[PDB]
Amino acid sequence: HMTEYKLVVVGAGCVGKSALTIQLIQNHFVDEYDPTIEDSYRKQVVIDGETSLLDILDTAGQEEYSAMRDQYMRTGEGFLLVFAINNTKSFEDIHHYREQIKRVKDSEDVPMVLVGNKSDLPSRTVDTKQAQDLARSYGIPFIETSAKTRQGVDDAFYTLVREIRKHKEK
Ligand SMILES: *CCC(=O)NCCCCNC(=O)O[C@H]1[C@@H](O)[C@H](n2cnc3c(=O)nc(N)[nH]c32)O[C@@H]1COP(=O)(O)OP(=O)(O)O
Repeated sequence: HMTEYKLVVVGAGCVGKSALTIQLIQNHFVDEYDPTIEDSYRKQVVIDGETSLLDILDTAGQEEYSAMRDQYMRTGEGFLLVFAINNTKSFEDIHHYREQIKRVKDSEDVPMVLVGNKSDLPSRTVDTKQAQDLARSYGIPFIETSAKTRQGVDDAFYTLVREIRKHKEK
């Protein structure tokens, strides 16, 4: 009838985790800190014919090694690993987030998608083939997004749902 999916968004400060969440759930964007994140946690949508409830867990505001972040990683069925294409440090941080999920889950088979956000901005510092190479070594897809123009937003979240379905189907 309906299927629920627990999706967790991780990544460094200001990469756009919350803006991506609000765009998906509310079809809304503002170029400032957006307090409507407090009301943006579930989207009901049909994906490939199936009525799906997407519950989005946003790690924004959590310390790097907090107990609530650990709970988020235990609960999540799939993870968006977000960096910003104009922030080199946020791309270098991706290894840490991947390792933290793998250790908390005690598994090497966790559904994940690598997301390069802020693709609408000029003067990038992270090149696509750098991210494509990383995603290949993880065995996961890579998707370029903009929370502002909505580029790739449905692609990123629905691709993660499809990865979860493949995992559940053995
Ligand atoms: C964030 C650090 C900083 O000082 N930025 C300078 C502006 C400060 C106020 N503006 C702001 O915080 O904007 C948000 C968001 O609107 C913007 N953002 C997010 N995604 C995109 C995008 O795809 N394209 C463009 N042009 N802007 C985008 O970045 C900041 C932070 O976004 P967030 O979701 O709050 O970040 P977090 O990962 O949840 O911490």
